[PDB]
Amino acid sequence: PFPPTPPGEEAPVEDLIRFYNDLQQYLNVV
Repeated sequence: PFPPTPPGEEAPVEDLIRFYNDLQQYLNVV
């Protein structure tokens, strides 16, 4: 499934960087 949930537009851009970090784990996590 997809554990990480994308941030809203109001969420700080830093959240987007973390999302990419968590998304990277998804690929390695498979």
